[PDB]
Amino acid sequence: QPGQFSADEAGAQLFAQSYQSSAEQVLFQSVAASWAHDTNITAENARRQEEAALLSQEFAEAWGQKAKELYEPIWQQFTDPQLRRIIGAVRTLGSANLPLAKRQQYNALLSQMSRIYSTAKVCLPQTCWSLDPDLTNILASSRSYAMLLFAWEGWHNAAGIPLKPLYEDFTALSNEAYKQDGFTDTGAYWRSWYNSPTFEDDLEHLYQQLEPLYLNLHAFVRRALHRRYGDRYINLRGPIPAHLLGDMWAQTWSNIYDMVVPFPDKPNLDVTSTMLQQGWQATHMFRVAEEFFTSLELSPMPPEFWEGSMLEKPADGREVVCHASAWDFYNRKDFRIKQCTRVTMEQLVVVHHEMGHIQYFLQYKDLPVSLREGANPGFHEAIGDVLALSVSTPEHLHKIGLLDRVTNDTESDINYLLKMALDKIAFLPFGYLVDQWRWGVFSGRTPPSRYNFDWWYLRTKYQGICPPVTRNETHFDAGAKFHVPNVTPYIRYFVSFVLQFQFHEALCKEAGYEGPLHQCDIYRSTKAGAKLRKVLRAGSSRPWQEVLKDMVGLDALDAQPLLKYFQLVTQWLQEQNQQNGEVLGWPEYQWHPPLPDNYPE
Ligand SMILES: *[C@@H]1O[C@H](CO)[C@@H](O[C@@H]2O[C@H](CO)[C@@H](O)[C@H](O)[C@H]2NC(C)=O)[C@H](O)[C@H]1NC(C)=O
Ligand SMILES: *[C@@H]1O[C@H](CO[C@@H]2O[C@@H](C)[C@@H](O)[C@@H](O)[C@@H]2O)[C@@H](O)[C@H](O)[C@H]1NC(C)=O
Ligand SMILES: [Ca+2]
Ligand SMILES: [Cl-]
Ligand SMILES: [Zn+2]
Repeated sequence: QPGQFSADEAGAQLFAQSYQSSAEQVLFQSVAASWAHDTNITAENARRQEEAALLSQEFAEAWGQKAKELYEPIWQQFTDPQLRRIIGAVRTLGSANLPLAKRQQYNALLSQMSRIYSTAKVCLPQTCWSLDPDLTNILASSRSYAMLLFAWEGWHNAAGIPLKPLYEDFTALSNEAYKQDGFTDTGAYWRSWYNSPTFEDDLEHLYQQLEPLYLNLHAFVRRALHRRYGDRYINLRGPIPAHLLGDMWAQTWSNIYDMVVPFPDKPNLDVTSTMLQQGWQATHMFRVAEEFFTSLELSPMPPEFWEGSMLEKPADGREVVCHASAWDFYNRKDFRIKQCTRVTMEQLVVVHHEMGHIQYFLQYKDLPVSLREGANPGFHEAIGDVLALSVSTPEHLHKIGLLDRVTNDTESDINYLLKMALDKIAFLPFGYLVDQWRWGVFSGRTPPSRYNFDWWYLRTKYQGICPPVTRNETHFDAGAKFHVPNVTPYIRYFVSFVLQFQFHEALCKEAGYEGPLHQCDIYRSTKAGAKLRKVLRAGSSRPWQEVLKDMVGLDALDAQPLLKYFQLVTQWLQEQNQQNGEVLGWPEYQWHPPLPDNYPE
């Protein structure tokens, strides 16, 4: 239960300490119980994950209503701006304002929407495929239009449809809750984490500068799809069917790199085989990564990291979650990683990314728990990726003894950037739109009667894609993407994509590097590390604009560092598109591809 504190700013400082102190114990339980589950999926452990979660709601309610009984009408016009937000957070009760039975209704909807997603199956005319790895693989590897069309249509129908009636009731209750906290809708509350009165306009001006890069990549890749699939399925002036980009959601188009290779005569960069020959196992891949940070004079992994982490899939027939993730137990003691690591090149990069999340934790663990977060929701993924921007370059792989010779031809530099663009450039329109759709549902502009209409309106407006089958309003294609039924903000991922290349430009300049930006490697740069150490140890204890300015010199998001990065492959794509007489964009916006002859037979 909460304590007894005064109703002024000087006593608020006391209400924080006791609150921050008790939050450790409660926060630690919620992370410890999820760990005992995600590394050992048993029903009994899943039931402990819920008890620890409900125990957190009780803590946030009790300490939130207390905060609201004391300082509610006098915390806004406060002295210390750090306290202005700490108590501002505590007073926000979200679902605790709802009546008791609805609070139950709110949670049950979260529980059912997540489960409905994980257990959605695509059964055949016979056995049934699942999202991971069955359907994911098909969408990446298969090159039969009719096949890809079956996985795409089957999954969206399976996952989307049953989620719509639940999502409506969730939106209705999510908004009732956060209005009692002073917000027009949940969206306004989400968007308030960035403290930017012109946030949505700043995001549109960002993408307006980025759109030329995607329209070029769009046409270039659309021509590649025209050769493989023909004219009956690829309109050179219309949208691209949404199942021919190697990804279920077209987020990234990296699994169709074998179709768009600028120069296939040059060898693909893949040091995976070399790693196996030198005897690298998972544990060594992390020791290598740990050394990347210590070269920057950053913190090494503490003993608890090695003791507790899960660096390999367990051998004792334990059901685990294999997706790589980094865990902060909010006790300044236990930091771990759970990853079914595999001795591959991509995994080596992933291990550095996930270790960035750790280095972040370690650097700000001396702050109050409320400030053990990134500067804004889009920082963690920006720190993990900016590191991977150095570790993925052949320059670095050569220095850690994984690439004997470093080629210098520009043709190979175009293949590297193109492979990058299929991840960093193709995702921008998607990371931008996902929350735009939710912002519309939360505000009301997108009532349940127009879930799929506004969904595909955005998908066609930004990604330049279209459904390969006809869709009406019984379908809820927005729910077929994990982050929707699981209620996970998405605009942060569009932000980190912009942020990282800002972090990269700065860290490379600080390291003294000169030359093509994509060939930069901050490895063994102690001046680059000190710059990171400033950002990482700040957490959220300062405005993210300040931190970014101290690090990058600019107090806002700027897409120019990203454009400068892809400067070479951008010009090369404009030349290819003009030699082909391409039409950037999709003027024939009403176009949809016909069904394959006698489908799905
Ligand atoms: C995975 O979770 C299960 C619980 O669902 C663990 O099984 C328990 O383990 C403790 C520790 O030895 C025993 O005292 C309990 O009797 C076990 N309960 C059941 C129902 O078997 C299991 O140990 C966990 N995995 C690992 C590797 O410890
Ligand atoms: C909505 O769609 C349902 C599924 O049928 C598929 O979509 C329609 C639009 C056609 O393209 C059809 O060839 C597809 O197989 C229909 O069963 C339903 O009647 C449609 N209309 C509604 C729900 O009002
Ligand atoms: Ca991801
Ligand atoms: Cl966010
Ligand atoms: Zn990450």
